[PDB]
Amino acid sequence: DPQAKAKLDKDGNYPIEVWCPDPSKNENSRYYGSIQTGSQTPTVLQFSNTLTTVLLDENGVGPLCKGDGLFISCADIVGFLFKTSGKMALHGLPRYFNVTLRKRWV
Amino acid sequence: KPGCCPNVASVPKLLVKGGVEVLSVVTGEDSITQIELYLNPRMGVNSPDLPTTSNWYTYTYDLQPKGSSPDQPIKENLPAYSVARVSLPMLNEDITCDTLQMWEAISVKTEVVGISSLINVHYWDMKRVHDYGAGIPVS
Amino acid sequence: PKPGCCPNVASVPKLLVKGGVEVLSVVTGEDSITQIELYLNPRMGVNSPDLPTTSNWYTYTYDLQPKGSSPDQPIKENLPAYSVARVSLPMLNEDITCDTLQMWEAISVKTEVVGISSLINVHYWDMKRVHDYGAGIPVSGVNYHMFAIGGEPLDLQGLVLDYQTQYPKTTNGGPITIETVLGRKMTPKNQGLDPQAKAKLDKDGNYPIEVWCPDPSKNENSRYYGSIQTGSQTPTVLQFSNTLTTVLLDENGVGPLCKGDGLFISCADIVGFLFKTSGKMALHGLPRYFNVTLRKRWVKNPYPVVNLINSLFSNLMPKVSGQPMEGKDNQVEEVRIYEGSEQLPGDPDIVRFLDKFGQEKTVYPKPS
Amino acid sequence: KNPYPVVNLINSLFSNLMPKVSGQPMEGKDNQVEEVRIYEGSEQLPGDPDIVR
Amino acid sequence: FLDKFGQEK
Repeated sequence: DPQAKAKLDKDGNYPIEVWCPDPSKNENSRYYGSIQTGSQTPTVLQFSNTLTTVLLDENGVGPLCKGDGLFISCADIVGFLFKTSGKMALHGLPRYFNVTLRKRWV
Repeated sequence: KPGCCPNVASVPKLLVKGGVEVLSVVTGEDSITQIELYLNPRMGVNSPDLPTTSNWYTYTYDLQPKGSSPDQPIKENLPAYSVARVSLPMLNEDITCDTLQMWEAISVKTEVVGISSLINVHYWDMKRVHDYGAGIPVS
Repeated sequence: PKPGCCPNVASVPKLLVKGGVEVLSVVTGEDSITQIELYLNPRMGVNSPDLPTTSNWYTYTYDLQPKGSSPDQPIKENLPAYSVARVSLPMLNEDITCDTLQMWEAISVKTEVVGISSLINVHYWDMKRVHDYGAGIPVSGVNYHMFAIGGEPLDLQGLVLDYQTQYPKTTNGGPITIETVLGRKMTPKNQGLDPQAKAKLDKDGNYPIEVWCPDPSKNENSRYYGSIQTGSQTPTVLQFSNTLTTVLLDENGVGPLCKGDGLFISCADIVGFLFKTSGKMALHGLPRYFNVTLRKRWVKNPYPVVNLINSLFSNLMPKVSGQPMEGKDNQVEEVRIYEGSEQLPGDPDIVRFLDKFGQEKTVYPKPS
Repeated sequence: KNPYPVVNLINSLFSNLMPKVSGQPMEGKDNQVEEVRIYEGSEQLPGDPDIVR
Repeated sequence: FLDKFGQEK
């Protein structure tokens, strides 16, 4: 719907099941996402500490902190774990973020 | 002197390490300011404080599709995001100038901590794959 | 020696020694290149093969099952572990008059998993059949490999999957956990990460994968690569070759510095479940091969040695158990300092102090 | 002339600066390190990089 | 080898 556009304020009160980021609005912010689903499908994660990711656009800017607050946000639901009672529940892993800032004239 | 001494390469030097109370610091015109932030996912159980129901942390309660219209999921039953806002110092003291100063991020070096933790094939009620076998891992 | 009457070849770096471990002592020039090759047997719950009866399984856990009732407790030989090996390095010369020392640095790590052809043993004498009256289901499902080269050992943090379960505490060299390294009984806050649960790793067959993961907060001198792919009977594809050389420099341009002249290698590997006819299954690892390459690099010593060496001796610097002169209950009351001489101030009760920026500022007496 | 540099020598005492782990044996008898090469200088190409001496 | 110095008593 073109008239259903919220923002991201509360910590654990915006469900991922009913929200998905709006690409026409978030012109200043950047976001990288993925999805893989299925019942007994495997998950695969590669991880390192030298996978330095640039954030520069096609014109050479970044996420300029309007209001001097770096909004950072994620959710990293990684899999179901099963139970011998037949019950299922999903488990998530926390994430490490290493943001590099720089002074730039405006 | 550059006569008799081995020459070494130049790297951007440290000035300040430490915790959160030292963000409020002034520097020169240049900075490669790094922030090592983390956040754990507030989904289902948003805080480990209340004792009698924080048996699970970073989990949901058991997802069951209901079978009767309509459904009504619990607050515990559905996942969510996790937002955070690090605070940053003010840059320009006199904002009457023609050229304001403003902070911009350029690099993120993300990684999933606890990634090797999820291979817990032994658990106290994990669902077995077959008879007398080990339970399946997180998938 | 005539160049026009004899062919010429390319220029290749000259071999100087090829041999065992005891040839790191060779005095080399200012610009050498050192290649050293390692291998690490994985400690998959069974740490040593010399044991008389329990060495029937080497690099295998002992047929793990879910318990069925809270709380669970595994055996010492149930959980797998990492594998560390501090390889030795020689001591290298310095230059005190310019305050520079040289020290080792890794540049390129070549790696491969040896024994990778031992996976396809589908005629194993206890392996269960995938179809009835047929062949065996090969090693598959969960694989996990994570190596780490570096000048310091890794920094790794507590990330248990269920805080309620209890682990066998160290009665003699046992596998230590969060509750051993902190001492107090573990909270549910360490279900997710917790910055008061850091640890370094010193014991190879004792730190379990199941609760401990290499945390990238404090690992500026250690690089590590890792991959998970988990499931019941999922395929596991791992390529291996003789020509993939991982360059390991930084954004700044220099690699890991072997501080203390030790190169702390770190390794772990799990490649599959082998299934048994009774239904019991077990984690099985593989040993890795390393070919880390070293080069001598000059640095600058950040610690002034004359400021450091006095703090060490009891006779040159005596420590005394007096009355508290710093902290909350300081009995030293007021200290001035005088530098130079300006003209006479307004009253000797005036007080100055340096600001945050670093310039002098006569503070103004406010009523109180 | 002294055998050892005084700079790197004192750094071995401070345990925050010089760590020491047990690990697996990389020295002595029956260790798990196979081949160590030393490359210094440059010359013409040998017949193979596996010269037996 | 720099680890062989420490035998302190």
